[PDB]
Amino acid sequence: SMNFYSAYQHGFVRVAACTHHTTIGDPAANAASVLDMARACHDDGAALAVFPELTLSGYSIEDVLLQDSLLDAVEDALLDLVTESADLLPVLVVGAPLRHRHRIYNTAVVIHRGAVLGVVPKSYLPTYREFYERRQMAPGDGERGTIRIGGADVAFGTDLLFAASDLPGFVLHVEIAEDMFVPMPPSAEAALAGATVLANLSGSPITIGRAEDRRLLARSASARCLAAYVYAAAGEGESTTDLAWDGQTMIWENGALLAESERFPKGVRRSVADVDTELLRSERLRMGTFDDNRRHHRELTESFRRIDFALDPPAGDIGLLREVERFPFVPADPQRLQQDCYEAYNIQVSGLEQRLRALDYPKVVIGVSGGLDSTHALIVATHAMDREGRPRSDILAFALPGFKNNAIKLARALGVTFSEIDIGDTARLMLHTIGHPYSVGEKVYDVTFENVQAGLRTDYLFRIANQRGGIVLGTGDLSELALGWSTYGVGDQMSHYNVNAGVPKTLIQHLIRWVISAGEFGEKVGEVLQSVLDTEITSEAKVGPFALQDFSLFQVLRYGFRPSKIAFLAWHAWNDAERGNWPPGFPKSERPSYSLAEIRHWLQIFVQRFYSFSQFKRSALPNGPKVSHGGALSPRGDWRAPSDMSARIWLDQIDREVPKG
Amino acid sequence: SMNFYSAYQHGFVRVAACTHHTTIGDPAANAASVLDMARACHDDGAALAVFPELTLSGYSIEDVLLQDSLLDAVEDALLDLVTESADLLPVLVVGAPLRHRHRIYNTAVVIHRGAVLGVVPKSYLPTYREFYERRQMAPGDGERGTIRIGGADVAFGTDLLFAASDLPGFVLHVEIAEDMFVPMPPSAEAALAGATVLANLSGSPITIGRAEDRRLLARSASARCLAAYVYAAAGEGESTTDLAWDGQTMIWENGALLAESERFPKGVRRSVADVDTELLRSERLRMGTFDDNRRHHRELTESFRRIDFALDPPAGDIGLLREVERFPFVPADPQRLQQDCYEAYNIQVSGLEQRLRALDYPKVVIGVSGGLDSTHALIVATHAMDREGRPRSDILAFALPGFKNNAIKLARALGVTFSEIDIGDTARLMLHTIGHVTFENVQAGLRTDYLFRIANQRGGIVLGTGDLSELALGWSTYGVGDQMSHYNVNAGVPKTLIQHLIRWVISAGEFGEKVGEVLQSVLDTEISEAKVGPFALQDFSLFQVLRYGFRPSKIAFLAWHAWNDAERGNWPPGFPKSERPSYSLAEIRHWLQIFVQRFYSFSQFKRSALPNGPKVSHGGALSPRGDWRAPSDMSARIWLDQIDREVPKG
Amino acid sequence: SMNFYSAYQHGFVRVAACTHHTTIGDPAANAASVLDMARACHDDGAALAVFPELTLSGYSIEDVLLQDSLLDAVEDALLDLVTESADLLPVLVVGAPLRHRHRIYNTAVVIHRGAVLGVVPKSYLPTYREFYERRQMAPGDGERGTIRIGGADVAFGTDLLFAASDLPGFVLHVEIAEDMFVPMPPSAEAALAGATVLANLSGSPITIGRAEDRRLLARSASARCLAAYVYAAAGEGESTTDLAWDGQTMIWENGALLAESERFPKGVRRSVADVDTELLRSERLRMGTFDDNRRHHRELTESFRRIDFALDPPAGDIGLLREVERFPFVPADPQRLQQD
Ligand SMILES: Nc1ncnc2c1ncn2[C@@H]1O[C@H](COP(=O)(O)OP(=O)(O)OC[C@H]2O[C@@H]([n+]3cccc(C(=O)O)c3)[C@H](O)[C@@H]2O)[C@@H](O)[C@H]1O
Ligand SMILES: Nc1ncnc2c1ncn2[C@@H]1O[C@H](COP(=O)(O)OP(=O)(O)OC[C@H]2O[C@@H]([n+]3cccc(C(=O)O)c3)[C@H](O)[C@@H]2O)[C@@H](O)[C@H]1O
Ligand SMILES: Nc1ncnc2c1ncn2[C@@H]1O[C@H](COP(=O)(O)CP(=O)(O)OP(=O)(O)O)[C@@H](O)[C@H]1O
Ligand SMILES: Nc1ncnc2c1ncn2[C@@H]1O[C@H](COP(=O)(O)CP(=O)(O)OP(=O)(O)O)[C@@H](O)[C@H]1O
Repeated sequence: SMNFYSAYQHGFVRVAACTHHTTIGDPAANAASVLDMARACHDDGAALAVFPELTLSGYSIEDVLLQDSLLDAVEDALLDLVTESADLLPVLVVGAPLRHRHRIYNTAVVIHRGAVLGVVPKSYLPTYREFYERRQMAPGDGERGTIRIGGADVAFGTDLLFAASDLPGFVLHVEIAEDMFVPMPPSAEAALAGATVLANLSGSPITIGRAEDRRLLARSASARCLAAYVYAAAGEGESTTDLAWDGQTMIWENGALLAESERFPKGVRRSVADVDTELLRSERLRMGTFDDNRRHHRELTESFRRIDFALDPPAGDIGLLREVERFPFVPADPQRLQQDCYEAYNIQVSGLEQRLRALDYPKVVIGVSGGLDSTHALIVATHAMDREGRPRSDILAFALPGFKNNAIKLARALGVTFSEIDIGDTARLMLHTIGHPYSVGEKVYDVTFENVQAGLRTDYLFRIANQRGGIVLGTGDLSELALGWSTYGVGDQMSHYNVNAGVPKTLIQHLIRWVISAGEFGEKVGEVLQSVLDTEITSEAKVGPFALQDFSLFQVLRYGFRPSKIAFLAWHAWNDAERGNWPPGFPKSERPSYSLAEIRHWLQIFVQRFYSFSQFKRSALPNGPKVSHGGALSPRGDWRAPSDMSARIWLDQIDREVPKG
Repeated sequence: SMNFYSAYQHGFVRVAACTHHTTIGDPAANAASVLDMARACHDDGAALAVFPELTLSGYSIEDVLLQDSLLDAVEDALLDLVTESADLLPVLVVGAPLRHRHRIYNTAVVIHRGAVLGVVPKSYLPTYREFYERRQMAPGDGERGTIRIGGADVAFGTDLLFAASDLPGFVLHVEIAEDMFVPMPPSAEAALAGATVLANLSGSPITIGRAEDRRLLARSASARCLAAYVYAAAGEGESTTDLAWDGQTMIWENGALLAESERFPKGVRRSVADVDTELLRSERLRMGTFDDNRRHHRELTESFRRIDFALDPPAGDIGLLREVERFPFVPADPQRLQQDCYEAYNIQVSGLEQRLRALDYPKVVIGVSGGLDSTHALIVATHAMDREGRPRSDILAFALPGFKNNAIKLARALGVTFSEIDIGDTARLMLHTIGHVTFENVQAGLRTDYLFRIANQRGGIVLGTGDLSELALGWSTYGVGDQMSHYNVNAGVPKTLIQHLIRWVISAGEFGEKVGEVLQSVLDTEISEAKVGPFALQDFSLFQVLRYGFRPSKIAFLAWHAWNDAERGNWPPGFPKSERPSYSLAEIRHWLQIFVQRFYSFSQFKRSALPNGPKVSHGGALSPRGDWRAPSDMSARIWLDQIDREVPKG
Repeated sequence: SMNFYSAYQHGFVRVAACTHHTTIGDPAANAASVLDMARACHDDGAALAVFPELTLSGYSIEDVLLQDSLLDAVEDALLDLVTESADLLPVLVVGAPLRHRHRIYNTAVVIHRGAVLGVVPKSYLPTYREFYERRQMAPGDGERGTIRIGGADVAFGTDLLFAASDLPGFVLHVEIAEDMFVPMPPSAEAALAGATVLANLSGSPITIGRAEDRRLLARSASARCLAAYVYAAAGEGESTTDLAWDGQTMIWENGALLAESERFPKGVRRSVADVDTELLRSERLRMGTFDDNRRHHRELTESFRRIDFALDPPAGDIGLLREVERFPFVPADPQRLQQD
């Protein structure tokens, strides 16, 4: 049914910030540069194209703004653009000095498919330092009503919203340069009122440090207002009588930079990006204090006039102009990954420090198997003990062989108290007592077989902890919590405190890597740790590759995206190993590509297990700290959900919407 | 420091609804009856005394209301009352027809220590059926400003609140009769504005079914408005030209009847009760939607004028005019207890029914020891399975001897699948392997270990059996132990109620005579508290904390008044007189120290990782996903210190 | 005439963001950690000392916030602080859950020289993801009037300004955590109204990426509002039942970071910096569109209640807690100089 490969059908909207070639005092020329750029935008299937402040006249022409011949030329040019726009897909937002009542206003003219939808005047006009705007032009704040343009009356003022009737995630608001720099910018009221994509036309003569100012204010705006912020500044061609221009364009989404263009270009430049309207939708649905703010400023926010237009965007495959990282929990950029690891580790450590202080420094009891999770937790434990001036011998590490050598090597190198307890006999006794086929020689490696052993490990650890005055450290990770890959209750799901509960599996390996690199525990410890990595990396058979499951988990836990949307995203991230970026630590022989067919398959498994099967294991969860901004799975925190629900609707959405391959 | 035995110092406020002797047309007489009744109220240490509609004139005198000599006499009487009040403790709320601007209003005059604090006019004046009030008197809704009374200007209107400066829990609002009968009564606005005690002066000629109307409206008002509602109607002495009068008085608190007086009495009557202002405070602190409602009507609610007075109540022991039941979770009244039991049981059962349906009808695995909790759970399980048309043999009951016979008897009688597994050897093996209290724990844990493994093996879920009182006190073996399970039908039922639920199941007689006999034996046989105190006291403290969050000294005061004397108050059914203990302050204090330490500090972590199961009691349950969100790593120092400082040692 | 070497006489005001040692559920303890830190601030000649969200109770105690004994203890502790403050120089801004009308509000109590100047309730209470604030506490937005505290009626609400009568460059406004995260934060109205130093008490359980969020919003706030922004988050001692805490403190001025403290410290930490009130004064005098914005929201901005206090700061040499670069046109940092 749905065209699976169409960005528009998954709730993206393609936006462009353009910097044209200014020809000061020559509107026909500026209009020509605009028309050519708008045609490119059309070709790219964009829905929106934002130009620089006072586009049609040039921002820097000062008193030439007041010349009748200039103002008349601007009108002529604007009407031709409007006429050409009948054949263009995107809504064009073009700057122009325009006559209304007594004066000329610094306006942005919102143009679409042959009509002017609205005209929006700058609200705050800088008249200080290099800025003289109040000399030529009038403030817009507080103007309402209509304005006459090519024999039509069209909405005029600071209170406008342009809403796409066939694309509700897309609601446009426009402001101009200085507007975003004052304590209470028009766009903040607009977002509370329903605007999701905020436009800014800017002239912005460039100086040292100013591009940082622009980024600080556009970025913070996108974040605080849970919105896209689309920004375009003037460039080559503006007068250099007292100023220079850099042509900067940028597109922001909720704090993140989607795109930006070359500063000081030779020639016109565009930023083109696919904004995820569902991402904005999801952020807002969850952050009730955003709506609370709206209600507080109800009078302000209900006064907006909503102007409708029908975008009717391209239905087909037009790619996805957006960076989709393979590991939502593991940034590919090394500066950022280093930071994330630093914070994850310190979260884990100090979380445990406080549990320890509160229990007047119990011993720490932990099962160590030489695998990734328990290795990392033993490290966390040791650091906590160190920072609290506790002897490392109060950490009681246990190997619990059933029916590798890294575990004792690590424990000996850290200098914790090591000990082995073979649970085989306890296991045989229990298997025979409940009458299981293995006790009678049959090779039935059941779920009860695997479970009796798993259970007996936790049983032992808990009893030792009662006996020796300790608490049992859990080692289960978030990806395990997500998928119900735990032995519930009497088993590895259960513990006194779980330092790993909020760390997804894809991040664990990078936390260990990080501890080695800090080099804090010395060379001997680093070598064992390194061996753990090398050994353990090279279950996954039943629940899928954790890379794919960690990807779906982030989408669901943070945004609640529907399955078809998660598949579209994962595919764009994973299907081609040569595209996008890998974090550090992925030798090229461990850089897999997944097909739609696979991504689909693992996702069916994921929704069934996450939404339905596994919640009961999460429901009775031991304490432990949240780590990732994506969320954690504590039924006391980020995820409150029924333990007895079917996942039918998610599975059915996959049947209907995701192609088989 | 605190006088522990003083109701006032524990945040009670003593209120009185009075019905005097009406002498129609004779204000001096009415004032005399009022002054005598006000003096009783004073002697009783009351803070408030509410009289009937139009007290000083008589409500029923019709056009006699418009006679100058009558209105003049009313004023003379009112002024003497005010003068006498200089020596009286309670705020007096006295009815009177009063001249203002063009007309007479139907007013209540709020009088205190020599001064008139305010004058409040009836808002809605019935003029239909037996009622002709708009013929003589003016509506007060919308009137503001002041009124001149004995040469002083005093607040006048529907927007008044009288707040005790030295007793913030006590904020009075007054309305009159009909006022509480309209879709949007003045008292509802007042409560949103801060009023905690709502007064109603009423004339209210009596007819068949009218007392029920008054109860329905006063009671629902007190509940919706999280308030005391204090009500007084006219009695003997009003004219019987076309009507009769019953003199009813009543005092309500958040839906509950605190007190009421004899209908159709010969002579004057009072209702006197201690309202718990902390209770109201607690209810409102918790129900945010109450404040939300206030904010939505902000204009309405901020317009109130708050008038201050200093009550300066008695500091000493004046007893407690309030019924404090011994078992907050177990009503002493048999009708009500039967109802609670019926509800609790059906909650447990249908909670488990849904788990089973969702898991496509797994077997139910349960450890049965022949004690109260597991017995009851097995019963619940059987019913659930019955209602879902599941064979009882899918219930796998297990005796798990360590290092009684009721258990197998019960299981055989119900016809579930019974089985014994001796865990002693598995225990010995484990104790030896770790090189061995932890003794009691190894066994407790191995039971749960086995149950879980059997459930994996035989396709079942393990039923928990831990009760709420065990959850409250941390009397569980955590994680690998009896705290852990796949679904816990008992988690929300406190121990004091368990025995009554069983008693109930016998009395319904639903499972037959043979089963009833075993169940009965479980009761007789089984009826820990060694280390954590009598569950009766701990269930008392639990309800106080979990519902109202009362401070320890306040919990001790309440528990003492309920428990210290076995002959006072009422016992629920099923307490033979040899099992009817009295506790001293010293004991109640002792167990409470244990309680706060264990509840606030030690035990939360066990509650934090709690299996699913249904909330049962209005008092609350202890799910960290529901009624109780709290830190697992907190000290209880401040509660223990509050006991040191405020509760006497004996 | 002027003491040339006195930071105060050249229009600086010394501010502190403090992270104390939380003892959940123990107000006397929290008060003790506060008093000790406030005394340090006094010794340092600070005019202002901002503590973490819900200081006196601990931010993370959830339903324990609703327990009578806890609320009573908070009151007792608050009054002792107020009494001790008679001998302290700086205005103290201390967090506390406080009873008013029907509920408890998440408040910051502005305390100075023996008196409470005002009580300020959080406006927006997060009830999503890890946040459950609306379960225990009431929203402050729109509350006005007074509140009774130790037998005095003091201003209550979101519309307060505390102005130093002898130091006009210093006009304080207080908000709380989430307040600065919404599209139209209380502090932006406050700055238009005349606030120059914006305080934020925060609990802010820490996660990956959150310190960046805090910096983005505090920094942009300081810049757009031409103001100092003084920020303090909870640290060691808050419950780690589901969350960790990092104790971050920071002081911002018009986009620039004046000071910040160690993240995840062992022990209490302070950020102490000299804010240049003349710098803020000058920025505002020149940027007329700031005042234009105020005029546009005239109704909003004139409704603020201005509460006066006399700081009477130290007249002598107390150094200058501020980085003053030798070459205003040539940044000393190489990354930044390369960019310039
Ligand atoms: N909704 C619900 N509410 C309450 N109880 C529910 C339930 N659904 C199933 N149950 C019950 O819970 C039990 C099923 O859960 P459980 O027995 O824990 O486990 P289950 O999912 O049946 O099997 C556990 C599997 O997880 C894997 N595992 C185990 C241990 C460690 C790791 C690791 O690498 O970290 C992986 C291992 O392959 C094993 O086969 C059954 O007794 C079932 O009747
Ligand atoms: N705040 C905290 N956060 C995380 N972990 C904490 C902790 N405090 C203790 N711990 C740890 O938890 C363990 C202590 O808890 P737990 O293992 O439950 O043991 P605990 O409560 O000390 O022992 C249970 C008591 O209850 C009795 N019991 C046992 C079995 C059934 C029943 C019954 O009638 O229902 C009664 C038994 O005789 C024993 O005296 C220790 O290992 C301790 O170090
Ligand atoms: N042989 C063994 N010795 C000690 N502890 C063991 C153990 N096998 C399992 N455990 C405990 O049970 C937990 C889960 O066991 P497994 O499912 O086998 C994961 P793993 O493959 O051991 O590596 P991991 O530590 O990266 O999870 C471990 O983290 C460990 O604490
Ligand atoms: N000997 C035994 N055989 C089978 N199950 C047992 C058992 N002892 C304890 N259990 C199970 O473990 C739970 C907790 O143990 P206890 O509280 O010590 C039992 P109790 O108080 O004797 O009976 P009760 O649980 O019915 O009140 C019981 O509810 C029961 O389900």
